[PDB]
Amino acid sequence: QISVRGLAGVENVTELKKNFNRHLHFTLVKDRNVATPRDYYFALAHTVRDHLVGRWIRTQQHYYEKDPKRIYYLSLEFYMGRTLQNTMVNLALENACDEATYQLGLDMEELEEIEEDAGLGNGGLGRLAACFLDSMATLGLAAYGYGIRYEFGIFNQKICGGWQMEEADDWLRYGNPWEKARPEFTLPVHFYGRVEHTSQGAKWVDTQVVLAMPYDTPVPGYRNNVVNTMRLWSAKAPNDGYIQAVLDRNLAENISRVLYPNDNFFEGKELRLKQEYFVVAATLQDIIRRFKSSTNFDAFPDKVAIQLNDTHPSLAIPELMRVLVDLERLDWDKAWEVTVKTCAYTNHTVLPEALERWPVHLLETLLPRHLQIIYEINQRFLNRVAAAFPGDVDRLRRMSLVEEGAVKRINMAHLCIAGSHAVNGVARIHSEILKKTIFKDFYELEPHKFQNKTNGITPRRWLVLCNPGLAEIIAERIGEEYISDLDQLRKLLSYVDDEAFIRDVAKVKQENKLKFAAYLEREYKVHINPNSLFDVQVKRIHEYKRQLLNCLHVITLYNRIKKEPNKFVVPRTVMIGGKAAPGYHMAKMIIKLITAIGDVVNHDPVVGDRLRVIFLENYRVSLAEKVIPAADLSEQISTAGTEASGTGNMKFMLNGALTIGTMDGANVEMAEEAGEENFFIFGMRVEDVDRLDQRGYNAQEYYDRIPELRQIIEQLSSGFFSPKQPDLFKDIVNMLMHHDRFKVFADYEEYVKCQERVSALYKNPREWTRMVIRNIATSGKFSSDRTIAQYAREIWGVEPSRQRLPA
Amino acid sequence: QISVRGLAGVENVTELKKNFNRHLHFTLVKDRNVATPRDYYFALAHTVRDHLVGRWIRTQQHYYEKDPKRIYYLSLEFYMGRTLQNTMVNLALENACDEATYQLGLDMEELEEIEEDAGLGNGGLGRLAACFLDSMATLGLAAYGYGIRYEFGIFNQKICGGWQMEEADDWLRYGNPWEKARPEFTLPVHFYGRVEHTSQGAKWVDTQVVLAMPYDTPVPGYRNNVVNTMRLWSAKAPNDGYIQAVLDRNLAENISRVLYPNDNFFEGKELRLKQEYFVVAATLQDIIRRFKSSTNFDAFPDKVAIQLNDTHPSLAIPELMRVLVDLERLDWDKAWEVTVKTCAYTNHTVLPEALERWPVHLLETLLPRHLQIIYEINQRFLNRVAAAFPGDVDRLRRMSLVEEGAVKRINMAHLCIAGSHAVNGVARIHSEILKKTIFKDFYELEPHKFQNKTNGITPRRWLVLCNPGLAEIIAERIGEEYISDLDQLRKLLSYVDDEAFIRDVAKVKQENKLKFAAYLEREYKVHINPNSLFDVQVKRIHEYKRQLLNCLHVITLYNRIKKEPNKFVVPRTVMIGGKAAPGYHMAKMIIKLITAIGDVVNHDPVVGDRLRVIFLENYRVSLAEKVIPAADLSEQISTAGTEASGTGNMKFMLNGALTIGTMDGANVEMAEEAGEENFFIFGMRVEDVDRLDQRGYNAQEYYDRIPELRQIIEQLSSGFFSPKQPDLFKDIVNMLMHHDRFKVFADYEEYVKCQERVSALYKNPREWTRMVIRNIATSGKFSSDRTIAQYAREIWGVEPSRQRLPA
Ligand SMILES: O=c1[nH]c(=O)n([C@@H]2O[C@H](CO)[C@@H](O)[C@H](O)[C@H]2O)cc1F
Ligand SMILES: O=c1[nH]c(=O)n([C@@H]2O[C@H](CO)[C@@H](O)[C@H](O)[C@H]2O)cc1F
Repeated sequence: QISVRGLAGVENVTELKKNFNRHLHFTLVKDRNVATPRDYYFALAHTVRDHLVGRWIRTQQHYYEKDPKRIYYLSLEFYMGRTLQNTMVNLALENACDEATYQLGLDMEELEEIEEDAGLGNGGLGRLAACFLDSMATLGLAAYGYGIRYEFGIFNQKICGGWQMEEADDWLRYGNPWEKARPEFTLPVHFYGRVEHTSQGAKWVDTQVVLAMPYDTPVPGYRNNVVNTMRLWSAKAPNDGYIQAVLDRNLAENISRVLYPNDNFFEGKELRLKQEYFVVAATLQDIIRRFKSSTNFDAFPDKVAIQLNDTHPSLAIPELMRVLVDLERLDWDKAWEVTVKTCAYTNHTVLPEALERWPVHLLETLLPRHLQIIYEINQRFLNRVAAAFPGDVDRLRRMSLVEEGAVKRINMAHLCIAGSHAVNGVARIHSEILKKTIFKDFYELEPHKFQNKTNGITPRRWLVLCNPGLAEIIAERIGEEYISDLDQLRKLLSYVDDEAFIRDVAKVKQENKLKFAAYLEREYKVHINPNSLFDVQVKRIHEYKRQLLNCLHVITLYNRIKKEPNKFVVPRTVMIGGKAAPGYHMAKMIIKLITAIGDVVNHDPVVGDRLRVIFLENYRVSLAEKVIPAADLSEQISTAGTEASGTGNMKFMLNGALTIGTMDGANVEMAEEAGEENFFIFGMRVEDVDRLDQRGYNAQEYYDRIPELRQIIEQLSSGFFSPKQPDLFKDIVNMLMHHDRFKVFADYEEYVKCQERVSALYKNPREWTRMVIRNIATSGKFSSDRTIAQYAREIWGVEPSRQRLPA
Repeated sequence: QISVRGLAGVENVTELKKNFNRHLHFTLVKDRNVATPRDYYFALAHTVRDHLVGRWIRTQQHYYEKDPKRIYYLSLEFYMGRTLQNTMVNLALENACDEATYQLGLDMEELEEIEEDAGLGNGGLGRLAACFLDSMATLGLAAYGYGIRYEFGIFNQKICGGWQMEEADDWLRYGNPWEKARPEFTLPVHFYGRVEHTSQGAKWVDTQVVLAMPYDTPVPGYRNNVVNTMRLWSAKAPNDGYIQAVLDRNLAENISRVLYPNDNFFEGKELRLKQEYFVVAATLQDIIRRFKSSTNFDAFPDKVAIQLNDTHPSLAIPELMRVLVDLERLDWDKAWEVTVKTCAYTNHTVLPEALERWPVHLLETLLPRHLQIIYEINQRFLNRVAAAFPGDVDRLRRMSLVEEGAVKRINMAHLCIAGSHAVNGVARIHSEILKKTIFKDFYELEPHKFQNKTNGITPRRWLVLCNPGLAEIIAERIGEEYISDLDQLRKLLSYVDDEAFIRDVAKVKQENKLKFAAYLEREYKVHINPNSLFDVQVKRIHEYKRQLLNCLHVITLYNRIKKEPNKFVVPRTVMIGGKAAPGYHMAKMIIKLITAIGDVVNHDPVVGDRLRVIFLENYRVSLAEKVIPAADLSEQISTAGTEASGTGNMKFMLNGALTIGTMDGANVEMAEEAGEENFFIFGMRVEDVDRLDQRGYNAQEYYDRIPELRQIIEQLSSGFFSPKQPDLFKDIVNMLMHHDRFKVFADYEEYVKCQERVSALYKNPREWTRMVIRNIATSGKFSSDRTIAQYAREIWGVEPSRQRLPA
């Protein structure tokens, strides 16, 4: 049907069909008369998977022969989403499978909706890991994703009377056709025990053994016949009341049972620390094993790169020391040189509550050898500080990996900087903040370690896959090469005055909005006007992200309609979606406020279809693939300095939404690429927030001087949005008034005014669309292909390659 | 190579080979250079499984069309063993696969050794279920095995310093290629709650829900293209600290985690009762569902047969009442008629400690509605007794399903008799004992319910599969038809004086003994003379089975050698094997005694290679397939009246071992078939045991009057077999002397003397072999094909059929 979805060869369609029937019969053990759509999805999934394995086997053997440097991406999160369409896209099978299934009398699109998301992550950090693997494979890097195969991913979100309800995400109920269990590569991981000192060194003894069993998932590059591997570890009990002893095996296997659902919040639970060690211990053994199959650890760093996705796998550092010193008997200094040269650290946040700070009493019990190694790392590190800044005792307490207090803690960030040759932030403003604020001391000591690597998203999933209409019209004008070289979108800049392109861009947007409006009605009985502006904020619910600021605007528009009902307003559908961490009380209250606003606004007859507020339930990767292409306005309104980068922002820029946002994270670079005129910037810059903090933030001041704001607060307090529970929202008002760490009132005025400028441009479809084109055309920098090329050249020391392997 | 293993067609071998390579590549994702033997086994297993599915699908559809009466075999145990060779045998693929793998440069036999046993049973009762499914399929019955898919089967037995050690049997570590998960047929099972009474009837409410997910395993008939189904249920938590709530899902799923390892011993644990209800509830829903796809329950019994394998699924009876009365709203009497006409009960033991007697307080909490139904069943039943035997109040307490006492108990056997149209024992002597002793009352009330169905074993696994040499030489003389009509072995009786047959029978036995001797050395470093008589006792360790009697004989031979070293004795290798239930202290002591005897006897230089005592570790189905064909002497020495049938006994008769045994269980019928002259019978009959009990059993009497016995006891007490722990065996001696329920001393004299008659016949190879031939020739009755034909015609009301379905 459409050009970018590849060829439907006569030979190929016939082959796809007969293999589909072979799998329905032999793999699923069904005939055409009893098969349900789920059987059909599985038969297709098994058919497409057959096209991978040849390439998978060839790619792994090719690395064995050429022995290139290997990249190891360690992450507790891999937010993968669905695999089927992504695989078809990267293999050029999409039209072929469309044809093949059509001739069998099936709809491939309704088959794709049966696949469960692999929701093995929380949000941005997890999804960055997924975009990264795709880009690494597309760039021919000999790269491995390593993580935990969680039995339960992020919870499924239900809304009940406006409140979030959590359900276990049982994503493996029906099997996962994409993975291959490799029980033959199972490895022991140790916990507890004690340290013995002998003549020939320290010995870690009397340990509890948990087995790590690997599952391999293929990761295909874009049309280059490279298939890399994501290896995920599962916890298994070793084989040594009888009944009770058998039942208690589930204690050891609980390690890989469930993903922790905090995003941007640290929780010091033991099961979490076990998870962190488990992935690090099993992975390092695998890494070392692979290195020995090609005595001499001097070359280790020329053969191995280990990237740490936040501090979650920070134990990689003392684990590598442990193996090198205790088991391989290298001296301390030589082992330490290998370690630093091997490891690199990526920071994703500056929020203090998000940083991992592990109680010494936990590490002592669980990992007594690792604590000793850490104390020694600390002593030697602090001796370098003392030597470089003599007499500066304050520096020494600030820089210590050990934080003193009523409970002693290890600062895992400090550990990562000390044991890594490179530390990077994820956007230029965020990397600057690291050097000026929380890592200033470390930067002054080792300025060469600090780098920027601005985040990116994959144009395969985030354009070609979710938005075939837009990719198609682009390909008509400029060709197909941009899919793996997103800088070429800049050519689109010569079509900004082209009348036919303007209509085509606007046509695709209208189509996406129609389709999504129909999805809202069918799957959720929700009833929206597709001619309204689609105002969307989707991301995890967190105070720093300021869904509340969005809420206040929404209430302002409603109060403006009620004051002057017969006046023209540009109609909006305001959509807010995201999950709250189960124990984050405020976050849960925010969700309830949003639905409470919808209860009132959506059933007011005076409003009409001019204002709708929808809470988008169970936001996840596969929902983002649907709502992003449908969006007109992208909301990125975090208090300046708090959002390290953002990646949703890039997804929307790429898909023809305009951005309203603060000068925060990657927003700064997007606006710089598109031109500030083509972006709706508002609010405090980082410098302004700083000024407000020195002086003191008094929210009362904004309440006294802004009648429209006062009215909103009065409505919240008086029970206007909760008639049965008049005092339901007193926590929010109290917080907004007395301890708002994120200064929601300070940006309110400039936000509302900036929002009027958006409504104004939207009244002029032609000028709206030309601004869209200028965004899309300059979104090229935000390809994860660019990001990974920079990691490769500036951190890992490997050259990317766009060359095809043969089939 | 050999005729009974089928054709190796040129077309077939070429096809098997290319499918093997397809699975190695696409299913296992390996190339010929990295594959291990386990990969090779899996590729073969996936290839052979492809030949089943066509037939599997056709068989299930054929039943849908013809709508025959369905047989439902309910069992908590299915002792399956390995599936690969059995599948090849039943499909005639064995030579073809042998050729195909050979040409690929593989040894099929070493590939077969990689398959784990499905050890989903304890011993005899579990294995009878497995033989039954094979026979049902071979006889074209529309039959379903229903049970629990245990995550851990019977424990793996390790011997450490002579003591049993238990290891979790993790049989699914590497996957099970034979099963097909059917998550689409998942069903809710209820526990706890309470009973509400309304106007329209009783309602069971506030229940905990556990989900039952089915796994289908194919069961192929012998060369008839029938493939039936064994459906096994797995426990799953429903989807509704967050972390802790997710972790606690393992509480509900524990139901199907582990098989209880007691054989012939009841343990009243709650997890066991949950297991029993779970299989019964999920199965009955499936049964009822299937019946509705073809309102009117009058025809239910013409469409459904439910067989209860012991009392383990006795809850089938009140569950069926519950559904029929509470959910389908039929009146009590009509529902009860349907129930009785549907259900039938098989008893497997008369040992009082083995009978299930469930505390009312457990049933009350766990299954409060079922208890009410049981009380009502009891009341109405006792009214029929009272009416038939007026004034007999004693009968009424004896017959009650409710046993009075300090703790009230439900007698599950009494329930099964009341709710069943047929009750059967498993050998003629056992069925007679039921009518005269423990079920006398019930027999007097309803004499027509009581039947015999003498057990059998499948000649496919138990001859063709494990003993291809013997099957081959039989097929040479009499053809192949006997494999599915074992009565034809009677033709062999005209070869008893044939010189060539005599040499061939003896040749096969020598070959089996050589092979097994080499297995003992390779896998266990054990060092035996293959020219010695192979004296084997293999079965679970239980006092009633009298491994101890065997022990005393062994010690007697040793003391006879030491007394007169230079005298000729027929050399023996005495092999004893079996598992002990983990909490059965005595049973564990017996294992230690056996190895203690081996420690002394095996390293005495005066003994030479004249007497060896070996403990066969980890006895299980796949070990029985090896040792049975190698046996000369089969030991079946249970105290008369205690072994209901036995089935090992039949395995040995079939494979050319002679039997030494008591007139117990099926021993009586075997000796009757072969002629008493061709059997080594000894010891008390049932009548003699009875006489001894009336008088009182005083073991002291045998100790005073038999010097050889006194010497053994003195040796046991003085520490002759335990020099470091002189008093190690005082529990055994104490038991033997003061409270031996099984009268080991009473049979000792006649046992020893009968054992001398065996040594005598063994000195004359020609006459030994002719007696073997007379056993093999009359072992036909003991085919499970005969057994099932009798169940079908006399209990289920269906006609067996030997006719082939088409391929
Ligand atoms: O716990 C975290 N979870 C999370 O998703 N991140 C995000 O990581 C993303 C990837 O770098 C950033 O774009 C984003 O600004 C940042 O909040 C940062 C964390 F620290
Ligand atoms: O718990 C039991 N386990 C067991 O294996 N059985 C056996 O069941 C076999 C099958 O009927 C009989 O041959 C045998 O005599 C009998 O002991 C009987 C029981 F009651």
